[PDB]
Amino acid sequence: QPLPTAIGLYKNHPLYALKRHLLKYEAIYP
Repeated sequence: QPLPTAIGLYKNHPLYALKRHLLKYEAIYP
């Protein structure tokens, strides 16, 4: 499973995340 083929699958994904899918209190660190 290299990557899901759909962007919408990354929303609330247990293992993957996207910058556009970050919530108000969520951010990528580091």
